[PDB]
Amino acid sequence: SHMRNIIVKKLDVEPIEERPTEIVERKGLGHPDSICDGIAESVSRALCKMYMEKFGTILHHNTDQVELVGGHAYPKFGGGVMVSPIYILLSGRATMEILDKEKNEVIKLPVGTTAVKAAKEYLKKVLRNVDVDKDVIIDCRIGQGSMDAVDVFERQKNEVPLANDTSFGVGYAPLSTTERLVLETERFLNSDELKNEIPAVGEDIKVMGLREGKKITLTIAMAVVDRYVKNIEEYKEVIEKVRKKVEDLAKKIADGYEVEIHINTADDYERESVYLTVTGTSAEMGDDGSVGRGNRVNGLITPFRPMSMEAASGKNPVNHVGKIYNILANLIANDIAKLEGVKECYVRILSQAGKPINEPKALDIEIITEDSYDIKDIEPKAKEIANKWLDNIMEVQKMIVEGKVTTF
Amino acid sequence: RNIIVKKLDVEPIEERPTEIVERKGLGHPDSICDGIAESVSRALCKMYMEKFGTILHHNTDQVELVGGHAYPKFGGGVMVSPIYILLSGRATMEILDKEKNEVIKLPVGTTAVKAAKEYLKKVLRNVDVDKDVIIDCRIGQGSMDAVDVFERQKEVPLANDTSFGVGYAPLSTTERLVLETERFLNSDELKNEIPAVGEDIKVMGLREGKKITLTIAMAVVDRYVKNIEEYKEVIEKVRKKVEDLAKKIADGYEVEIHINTADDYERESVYLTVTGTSAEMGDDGSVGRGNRVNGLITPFRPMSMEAASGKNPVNHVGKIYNILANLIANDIAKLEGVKECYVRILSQAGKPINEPKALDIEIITEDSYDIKDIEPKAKEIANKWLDNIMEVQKMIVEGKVTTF
Ligand SMILES: COc1cc(C[S@@+](CC[C@@H](N)C(=O)O)C[C@H]2O[C@@H](n3cnc4c(N)ncnc43)[C@H](O)[C@@H]2O)c([N+](=O)[O-])cc1OC
Ligand SMILES: [Mg+2]
Ligand SMILES: [Mg+2]
Ligand SMILES: [Mg+2]
Repeated sequence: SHMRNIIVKKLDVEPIEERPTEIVERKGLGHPDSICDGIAESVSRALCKMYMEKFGTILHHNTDQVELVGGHAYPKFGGGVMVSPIYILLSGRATMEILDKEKNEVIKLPVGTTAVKAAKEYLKKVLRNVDVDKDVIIDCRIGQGSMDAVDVFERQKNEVPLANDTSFGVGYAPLSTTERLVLETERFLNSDELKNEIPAVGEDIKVMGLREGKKITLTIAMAVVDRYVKNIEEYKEVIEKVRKKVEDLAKKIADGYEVEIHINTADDYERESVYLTVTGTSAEMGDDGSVGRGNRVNGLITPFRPMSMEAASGKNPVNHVGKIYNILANLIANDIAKLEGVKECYVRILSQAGKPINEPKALDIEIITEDSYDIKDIEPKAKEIANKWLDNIMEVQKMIVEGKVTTF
Repeated sequence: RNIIVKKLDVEPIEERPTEIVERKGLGHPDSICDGIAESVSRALCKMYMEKFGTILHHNTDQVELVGGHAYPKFGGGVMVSPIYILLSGRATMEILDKEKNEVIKLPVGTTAVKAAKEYLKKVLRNVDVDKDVIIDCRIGQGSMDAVDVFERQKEVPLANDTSFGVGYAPLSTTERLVLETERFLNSDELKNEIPAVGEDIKVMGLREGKKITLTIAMAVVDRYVKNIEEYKEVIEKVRKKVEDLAKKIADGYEVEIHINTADDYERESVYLTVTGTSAEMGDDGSVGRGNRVNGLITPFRPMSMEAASGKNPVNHVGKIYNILANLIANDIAKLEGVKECYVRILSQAGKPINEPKALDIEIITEDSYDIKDIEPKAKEIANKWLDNIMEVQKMIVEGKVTTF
């Protein structure tokens, strides 16, 4: 068969849980930076579908550039005022026109309209209390490039792309208790099920987890929607209702740790200086956002784990090696961590320029073994998983386009 | 104070088999955005100080660069579509005179737009700011809640948010090579000698064992190269200079230097620019996409995702703690017995900036040294810095530290 550049090594260090400290952050769906990542990736997905429908392949584009300018608002118990809309600028580049010299024809594609529509539909989905007709302006300066039909023909072969570069991706698994608690706290508080029970909870949620030994302090920033709280008393009730939900979640998935929960810690209840919003996001006035300043593709910010600085959101899922490798590294690590005997796993991938993207210069697998396991019994299974995913790298591309994996 | 010191027993970065490090130089679009953002904050600080004797709330850590278009040509090309730059962020836009019962507007927008143009003029020798660039401004008023926290103790300020900064020391050989290569090639002395060198220089260092491969993407300014031959001569002249640098600071390593590797001499298709930045080529930028405050991008080191550039130097811990962690790590690495030091600092929103929720220190010890002998010394350093935390603000305002 085929031999790739895969390295497996035993990593003989303390695993993450046994280290004394951990810090983990997540910017939730309605956080201005996360809004920008989500729009960036939504626009790419929409363009991919546009290209697939017309040509049966995906053409060059990158929409990993989105700027969110905070609006103007005046929150008030019982329902505040949205004064000036949130301004969002879409940027990047996308293939717009195909020049066919053989036929005497030009094909033009709906790049700008597709982008603006995709952005608006994304905001509609995730921001329950934002009226996208009146509360948002979506502007577009996405570059519109041209391309020869003959190069479209080549792309329609849908062969495995060549790496154009020496690029790097890194991932790991499993998530620690603290990581899982931070991730699932945000996910739960932004789930439809919680919203329906406590509509006052906005989507701009930020969760910080500090572990000291076996004590996890969770600090939650949570935008409250002011039409659902008539006074400071009802605001407090919302905080305490959430505090209890999060307590129950901590019992469910971090049993055995001491968990301490703090919510909206900059509040001053008595002065009524609290985290009230009209729309459920501080994008309405308090804060601004842009792409690549938040969660990594695993959904977390983790200064005790290796992190890539590349912004995956909005990059071409068909040719951008960095995006594909950071996602792939995460997927491979996740499967290797499910193997019997693996306590902890790191996967690093480095491309070989001029070579197919599933023929990397190096793919390094670091494994912390459980007690009484031999790295050499695990290695064959681990290499098989890595080779499985590399064989199916085009499947990964498809998963990105269909939104089956996360970019933030 | 919540200071925590731990021994860290892992392989030191220099001894690991592989290292990858990157620096986005001054004229790279992402770095243009970081530097503009910080320029705007510095100018607003000065304006607020002039009018009120104090810095008012702002955070202009938002700048979006939309690439323009150009037509490079040997001996000098021309710009075709202007680079569009949007200044954004929060700022104190107005003051309420409760006596007159009138709103008074502050010159935020004029100050911001001028600061941005002056910064661009500083870093891009060959840009024409009247023709090649559009600078727009949509900075807006921040929420009153954040303004109150800002004012409550702006003696020792309260932390604006719950965030963390990170820093480490010392730099590895590969990190220093990458950092100093960019700094040298964008030094005034070098560009005076080789004016064909544009400021958009991206340097990536890949170490494998004792081999360091340096990949450089360097914009060449087309008014200073009359033909393809002169272009080649610039490449080889820069190459020689970097070789000499690598002999100085990477002694004992095999260093390969690769410059502008996508060049196609057969088709005369090379990295030529009119302005010295890829921003003219449709490439985009925004803030916090690039270097950390130590000037580097390092996936083999801890990083904070906070973007220091443009954040206010009074109470934004995303700026202050990233600088502070670097200062602390640097001093601890000086200690005999410390091989590597990692510092992570976490705030709690509303608490004084010199009362972090956690100030976390990890130390890889030199062989045979006891962390027990080191711990007290490390703690003292961290406490000394927390005692002197207003020096951070002062160093930042005086322009004595970098934010990227
Ligand atoms: C942590 O405290 C507070 C923290 C913040 C920080 S937000 C950004 C700071 C910056 N854009 C600024 O100009 O102030 C950044 C993020 O913090 C969250 N946030 C916004 N308002 C908040 C609030 N009232 N309380 C807690 N978190 C909030 C939200 O997720 C935002 O994206 C604010 N604030 O700027 O109005 C204001 C607070 O209030 C003192
Ligand atoms: Mg942000
Ligand atoms: Mg970039
Ligand atoms: Mg931050």
